[PDB]
Amino acid sequence: PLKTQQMQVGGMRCAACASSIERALERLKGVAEASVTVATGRLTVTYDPKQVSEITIQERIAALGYTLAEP
Repeated sequence: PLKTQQMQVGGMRCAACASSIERALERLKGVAEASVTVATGRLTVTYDPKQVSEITIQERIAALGYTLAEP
């Protein structure tokens, strides 16, 4: 099984910087779909909640210079 999830992200907005997050998508294990919004600065991702977790989007935001919020 695999399901959608969406999050706020500190500092991805207003620039092409979202491409440093979304280019890596197609290299990850445990995903199938995702979509940035630069206008507002948010993200949606589809992943397998048993092969992976929010950890398949957390490190890819935290090491890229930003912070994840999934409340």
